[PDB]
Amino acid sequence: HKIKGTVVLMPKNELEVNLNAFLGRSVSLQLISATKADAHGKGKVGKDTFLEGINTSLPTLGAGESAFNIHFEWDGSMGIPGAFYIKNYMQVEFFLKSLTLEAISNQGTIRFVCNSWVYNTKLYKSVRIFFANHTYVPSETPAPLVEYREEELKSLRGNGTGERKEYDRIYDYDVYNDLGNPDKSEKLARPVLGGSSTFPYPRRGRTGRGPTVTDPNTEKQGEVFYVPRDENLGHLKSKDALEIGTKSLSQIVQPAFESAFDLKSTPIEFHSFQDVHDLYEGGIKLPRDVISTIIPLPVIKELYRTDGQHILKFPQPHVVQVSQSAWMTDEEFAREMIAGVNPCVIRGLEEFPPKSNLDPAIYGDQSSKITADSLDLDGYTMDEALGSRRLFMLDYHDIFMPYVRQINQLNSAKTYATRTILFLREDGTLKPVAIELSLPHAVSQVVLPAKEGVESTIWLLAKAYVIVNDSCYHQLMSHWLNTHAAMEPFVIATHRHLSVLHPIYKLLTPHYRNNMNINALARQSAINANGIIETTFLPSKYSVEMSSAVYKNWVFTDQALPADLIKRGVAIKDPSTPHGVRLLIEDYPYAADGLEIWAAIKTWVQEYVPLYYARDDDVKNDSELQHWWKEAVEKGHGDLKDKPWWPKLQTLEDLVEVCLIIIWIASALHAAVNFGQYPYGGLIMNRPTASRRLLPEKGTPEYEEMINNHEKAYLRTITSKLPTLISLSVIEILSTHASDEVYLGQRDNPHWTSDSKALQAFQKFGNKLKEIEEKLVRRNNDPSLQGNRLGPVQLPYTLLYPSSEEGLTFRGIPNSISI
Ligand SMILES: [Fe+2]
Repeated sequence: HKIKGTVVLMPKNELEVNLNAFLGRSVSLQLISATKADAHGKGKVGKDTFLEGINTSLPTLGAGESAFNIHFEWDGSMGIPGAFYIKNYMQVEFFLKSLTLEAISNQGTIRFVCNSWVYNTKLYKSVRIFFANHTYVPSETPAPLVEYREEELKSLRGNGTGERKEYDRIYDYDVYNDLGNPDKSEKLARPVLGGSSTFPYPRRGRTGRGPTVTDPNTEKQGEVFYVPRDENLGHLKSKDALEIGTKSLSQIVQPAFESAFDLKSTPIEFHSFQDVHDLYEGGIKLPRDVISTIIPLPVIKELYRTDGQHILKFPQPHVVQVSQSAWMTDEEFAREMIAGVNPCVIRGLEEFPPKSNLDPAIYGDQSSKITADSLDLDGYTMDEALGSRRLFMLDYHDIFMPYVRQINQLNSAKTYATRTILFLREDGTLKPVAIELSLPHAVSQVVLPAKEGVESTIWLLAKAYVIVNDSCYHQLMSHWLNTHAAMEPFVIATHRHLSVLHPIYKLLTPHYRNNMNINALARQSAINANGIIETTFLPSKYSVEMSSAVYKNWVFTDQALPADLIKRGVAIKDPSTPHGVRLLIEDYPYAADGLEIWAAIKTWVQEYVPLYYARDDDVKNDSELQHWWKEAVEKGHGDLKDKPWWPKLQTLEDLVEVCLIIIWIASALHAAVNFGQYPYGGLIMNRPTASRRLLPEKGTPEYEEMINNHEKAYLRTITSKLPTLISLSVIEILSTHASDEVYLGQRDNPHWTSDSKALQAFQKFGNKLKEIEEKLVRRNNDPSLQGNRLGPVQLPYTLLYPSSEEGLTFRGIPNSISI
């Protein structure tokens, strides 16, 4: 009557940044029957059973893993197991991977996929339970397991109170009231984001540290920002703990840099473009103290080459590897709006001039001052250019104008609100033809392209002001708001309301990996008062607040790629085409490749969903799914809960489109806007983060400097040297793939379900991605597409290749928002 099992676990030390202790009575497992119930309808529980011996002759073991044999005594009254309890009596937690049971049931083997930290049993209010890898919608749960299933969800929700501890597995919501630190200084006070019409915002994971003394609305600071324990990913190699790098950069490296500048040991400013290129050629000389702080730190020490004493050297950014000056071309400036770090803002223009929606009673006349007759449209008239759908724009006027006055009152910030007009040439590339620089009470200056004279320098500076607008929008809205922040409410709701058993849990959760973790470190170090963003980007203390203003207009159903392209007027609906949209910029790289990835994900979801839902009524009647979606909208994105565009989740089609959008955001959208940051932005001149002065007026020294030394004029206008060093370091981290990444088309365990049809559908998805990759390779070797896919910088657009090796690769689509 003995069942042979094998436990697989990793001791804590293998995942941090003696095996015989596990034997004896150190760790007990108890089996739980799925087929035989006690008087109260609950699956019968087996006796405490302890680990018996170390299994060294197991071939499939991975790095840092160890397998223990175990033998349960399980007689005929006990039925067939479908779960188990585990109790750790050791003082130290360990990471459990799996339990395998041999020669039991009509399937011969029973597998339990666990992947969880198991802390001392005294620390938990209820015993840890794990389920076999059989998928069940709620109405199909074996009756003896129904109460276990519901109780485990109750456990994951908690009661909405208390300070969360490192071993809690409690998923709940709170507002972004943790970024300000008013108890340290009223200068570090920040508005609460979320829970009001003034500052709407997605919710984040609740931590419960308690209010500050100066502001009962704001959460007290802490040394560790809690995430539910299994979201706090360990790593076999310390260099893969990229998420901790931003914390070390803020707390340790930044102060060290500042000390070297306060000491005036290095020059405070760049003086020529060569001073910037030196950062990746010969490097920068720093004091020994500052070098000796860097080289021992995990993650940080990988970001730089050093001799260990004085010289620090950054890697050469892709954007310059082929040509050092090509970034300055009008061609590259336009091309990066469809193939760069932020490819998803450019709009079609259907009327001219562009109009503002700003209330004139406050902002006065905001209508564009660009005149059609001033534009060189390669011989076209405006009527023809509009009629052929060749006129586009990048328009940061209405978004920035409400903030320009506040920003320009800062000591070292000056910005314009910008509009850029772009013309689609007959060779299929974009030509910038005007930039409008606006200030509030509006004052507008139109700047036209010029290659000679002082006017050419003014045009170069005008482009820098545009890219400062675009860099702040990319980081805070395209990247931080649309991916990281928008996703976290769905992570929370999934764990609160979908069992580990649920088919949609298994479909979705791989795409949540590390999301909560990186976000919690980001709230602590990246978007906090006086943190990395506020110090390196233009809007300073207004940065995160601006993203709340944009969230007012966020529409979940406009995050689907075809809907986004139509809403921005860069595509039209066309049922004759393979994807149902025709691109008005034919070669648009981000969009063309993205549509291929979108379609592959759609095929996967539309195949998986019908395996578990036959008809619309099956979706309606899934109580876990209905509670999941209700809470995700009404709590997680609760400030938008009354908008009419939320899907209702009443149909197979509804469920499909919800899962498809979530997977798209977490994988390919995030990848496209994240992994190009250092490749394009590692040259600060190409992607400035801040501007520090307005255009010089005629007759001043600054204007004469502009005539005689355009490089100095440029560098005086953009990000200063010290914030440049900090910013380059952060985007190098963010642009790096860890070696334990899980990419789109892959999963961390081959046994996540017993359902062979689901596994076959998943294999088909992976094979499709490989086929797509070969298609994208061919696109990048097609000479007729080199204008937009490579450009003057000769950089092939690989950000939507699905696969990648580790490192700073400018390719690869992770499953999730993992960095
Ligand atoms: Fe990211």
